[PDB]
Amino acid sequence: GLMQFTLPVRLCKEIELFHFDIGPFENMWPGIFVYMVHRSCGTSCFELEKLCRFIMSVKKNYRRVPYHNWKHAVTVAHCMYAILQNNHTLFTDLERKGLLIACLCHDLDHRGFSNSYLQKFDHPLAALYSTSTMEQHHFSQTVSILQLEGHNIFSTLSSSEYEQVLEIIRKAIIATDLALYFGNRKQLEEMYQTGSLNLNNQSHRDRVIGLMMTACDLCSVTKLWPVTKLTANDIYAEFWAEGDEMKKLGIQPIPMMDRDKKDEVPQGQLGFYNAVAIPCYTTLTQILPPTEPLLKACRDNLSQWEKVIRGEE
Ligand SMILES: Cc1nc(N2CCCC2)c2ccc(OCC3CC3)cc2n1
Ligand SMILES: [Mg+2]
Ligand SMILES: [Zn+2]
Repeated sequence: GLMQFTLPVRLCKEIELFHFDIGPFENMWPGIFVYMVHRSCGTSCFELEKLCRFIMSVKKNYRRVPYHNWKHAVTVAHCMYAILQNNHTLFTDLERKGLLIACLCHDLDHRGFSNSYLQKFDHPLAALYSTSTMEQHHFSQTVSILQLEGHNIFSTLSSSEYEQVLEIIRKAIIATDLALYFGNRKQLEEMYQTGSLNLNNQSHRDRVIGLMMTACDLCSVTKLWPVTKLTANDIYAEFWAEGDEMKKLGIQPIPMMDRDKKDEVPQGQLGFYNAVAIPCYTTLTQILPPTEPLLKACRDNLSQWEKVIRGEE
């Protein structure tokens, strides 16, 4: 009960900042996550024996893909940690517990292919889950791991508290389906602007947690430019593999997934920042003012991509 995780001084300080990068030492990432749970939630939130066994089974069920890997899991959980730490009093005990776990689990057993590619391939998961295919799978893998012997990190919750947290995790993980983000943010925009947004309305909280999940999932675009630029390589490595697999099914992929159209990446990033990222962190900053550093970092990166296009890099 008296066993705190501590970090070296540089990490202890920078882990509190939105733009923190967890580093290239995989063996420190479990301790980084436990450190964040303990400070976000408490040293009592979970039995350490069970949490450690949970973390290591989750790690094992992430695959060795360029981007949708164990590093992404921990990175997305860190962005959620920064949001929660900058909005201390807005979230319940159950929500702080649920959301760090949802983030760690949100891409379990990802193969590096989109929902689209699964549907065109006619993958069995596309027959089992007609929409949000991978996300329903990620939630399924999360429940599977929670049910392994010694892995039920929620055992100490009441029956109804257990149902509530599993329901937060399910909605949180389904919300990472970017196809759902557009309508979710549009509705949050209207509610915020007509003044009807009400954090005591469960349907509204659900929508705000949804947008936090998009914000954390896209957080590559809110890092310092060298981290953003090097992560873009990993992202495009999966996109180009998917485009290659489209060409194998005899389907010309969209240009974003065609490795013969790498020249178009900088302009593809502009569209993405303007159509997705900036609108996302803008609405997030309206609802949760202390998350403004994410919007500022995102605009800084938009400006860096504008500079790549102007051939200034
Ligand atoms: C061009 C670009 N870049 C992406 N990543 C860069 C950093 C975060 C995600 C994307 C991540 C998901 C994605 O799904 C497709 C969205 C456009 C309708 C598209 C993306 N398109
Ligand atoms: Mg995902
Ligand atoms: Zn993700």
